[PDB]
Amino acid sequence: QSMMRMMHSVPKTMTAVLLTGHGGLEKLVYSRDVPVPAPAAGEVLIKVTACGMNNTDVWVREGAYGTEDDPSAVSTWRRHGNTLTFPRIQGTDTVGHIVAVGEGVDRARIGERVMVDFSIYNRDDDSLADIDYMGHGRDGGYAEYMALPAENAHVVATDLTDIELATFCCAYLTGERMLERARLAAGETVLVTGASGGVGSAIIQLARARGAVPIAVAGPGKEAAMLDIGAQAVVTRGQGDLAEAVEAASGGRPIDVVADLVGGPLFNDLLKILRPEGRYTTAGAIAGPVVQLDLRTMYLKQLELHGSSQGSRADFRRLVRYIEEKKIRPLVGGVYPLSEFHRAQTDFMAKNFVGKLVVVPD
Amino acid sequence: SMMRMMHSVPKTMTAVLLTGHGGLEKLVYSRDVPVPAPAAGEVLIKVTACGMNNTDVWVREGAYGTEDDPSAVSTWRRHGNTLTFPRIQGTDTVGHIVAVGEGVDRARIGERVMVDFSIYNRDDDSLADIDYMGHGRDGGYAEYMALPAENAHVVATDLTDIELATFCCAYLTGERMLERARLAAGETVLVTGASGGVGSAIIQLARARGAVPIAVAGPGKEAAMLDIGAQAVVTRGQGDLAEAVEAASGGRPIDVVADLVGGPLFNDLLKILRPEGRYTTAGAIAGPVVQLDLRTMYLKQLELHGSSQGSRADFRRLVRYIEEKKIRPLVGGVYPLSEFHRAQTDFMAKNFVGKLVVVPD
Ligand SMILES: [Cl-]
Ligand SMILES: [Cl-]
Repeated sequence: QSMMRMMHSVPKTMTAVLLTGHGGLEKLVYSRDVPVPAPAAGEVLIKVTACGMNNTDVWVREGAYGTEDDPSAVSTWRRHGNTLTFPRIQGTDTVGHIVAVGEGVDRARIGERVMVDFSIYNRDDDSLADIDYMGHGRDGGYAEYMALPAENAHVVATDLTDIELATFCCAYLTGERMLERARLAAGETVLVTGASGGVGSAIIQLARARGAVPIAVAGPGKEAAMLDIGAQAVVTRGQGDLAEAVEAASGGRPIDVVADLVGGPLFNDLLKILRPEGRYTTAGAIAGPVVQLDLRTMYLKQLELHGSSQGSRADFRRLVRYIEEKKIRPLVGGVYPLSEFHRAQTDFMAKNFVGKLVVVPD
Repeated sequence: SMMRMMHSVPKTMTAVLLTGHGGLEKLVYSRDVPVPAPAAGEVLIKVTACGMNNTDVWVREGAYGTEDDPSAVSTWRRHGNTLTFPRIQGTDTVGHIVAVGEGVDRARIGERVMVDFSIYNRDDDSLADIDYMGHGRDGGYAEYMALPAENAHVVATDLTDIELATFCCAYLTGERMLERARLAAGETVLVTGASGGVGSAIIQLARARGAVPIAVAGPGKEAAMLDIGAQAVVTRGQGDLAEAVEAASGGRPIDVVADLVGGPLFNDLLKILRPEGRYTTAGAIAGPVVQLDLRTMYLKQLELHGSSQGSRADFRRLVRYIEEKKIRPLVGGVYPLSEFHRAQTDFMAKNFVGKLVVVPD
């Protein structure tokens, strides 16, 4: 109810799931007396109400990004500026309520429901060369409270639940950038692999949002779900030749863009399917990331391959705008209490669900 | 005199024939090849020079492979085989119009022309259905060649016939690479296989456009690279490349990599490229099949572009570059058509700089 009580209900210690080093789930410790951060100059402090799970959670913990010299070495994604320090609270897709504010900040902001932009840009221009993110370079949302810069706490003009709002920021920002890098236009066709996953699903929605035609490549039993989120046609990964199946599901239209989230043994086939002068784009490869590329296929077909992470401020604004105009919708695949993080991430890794899993403090 | 000229054009000629896929025994020097009659909209030229390109060798070998098998025997056009044997190869053709076909001005006879090897196959500027002369159609390794009239360009230059046979395939390819990588004035390009055709072309073309080229080349080729406009030269076989390039540039970042080598250099090239950088290729002489770490591409926000040949607009610009003397010919050797096996043996070993030229006789 009251704003004053809220301001003074903020405890000195809190509950949080801590990442304590690289390795397996046992490296994630549920702790009961972690210092509540104090908002520095230009920061707010939010009471976390929801936080959405992403692949980067898992890969950062495993150290599964490899290095340029050794693709199987353990490393965080930030290969050249390691800002990961242990213990670290992970969690990128944070929603909460501002309960405290730091030095330069308007005290009128207290009480606001905010969606966190997880991005640390590290530049004033629109370059993505030095990016980092909350949950990697700085503590994230798998805790009861989180500090973050005021500019990053967005008030969204929407009637959605805190949980619903927590589904968007990492995967949909990443989705948008991919679609922007590939220059996907109204009326074009995008083939989306890993379509039932975080980014996959988002791209299907974001494709629709900009007037494009998505065709999902989905696991067995996930077809009807892909249709539900706006896919034009679905191709089941299991059986058949992919190229034939894509041909039939497309009804003949050539594939302008491939959005790949799987990679691995699928990669070469996607380059085969892609129309000449077509564009390939990726921000993750779950199957995975080291592929055999026949340069000749790339240049005889006049192809572009694009790799992309996260997104720009303008991309984020557009995402906020999409949420507000309801051009995309939240996909809640399940909800887990913070106290049951191990169960949450096990379920997360299995991927026997659609859309996104959300972690709530308790 | 005028009548004499209508009938003085021989009915047979000599030409090097590609008879099938294989080694050099597939190139038969033949003295009795029918001289093509020019069809509607065509000219017939007396070839005086023709430049050598990697495609000659690769089409001969069928070393393009297939989508399903990277090492199957295959010509470059994997989805429309217009290569029929015997074929006369040779892309970079210069000559003199001796005859004109059905809808074409008689006045053109006597003109000195540079052949545009491109078969566009579309009205628009899409390269999706391209072919070339010397592959889809007979090329310039012959005394005479027929071609569409509009692909026969009178260039406004005092350049020698041999000099002019330096440009069209490698420089069109290079232009497109730069176009596809969006290389802007002030930006730095790292060019590998820099002493070869496309390599050298890109060095010149980057300067033509205000960019700063850094050459990666063979041992003892530093001086030749500087002479054709390279800012700095890195010598390929002496130390870590990233460190060498580091030292070679001002420490300044690499915006674009133009790669014609691939193979063992590929992953290294991706390391060196600045985040948000652009990689562009049209051939990989040291190995076209490479292991790519998608993580490197996506964490670094990279683009990779594959490109081949170029557009009509790209070609017009090339002519302009030649006329305005913004680029110059790099003749590395001239060879007679009768000694083709020697010419290609030299061509394949790359112990030269610039382009190799085959003159009939
Ligand atoms: Cl990955
Ligand atoms: Cl190649």
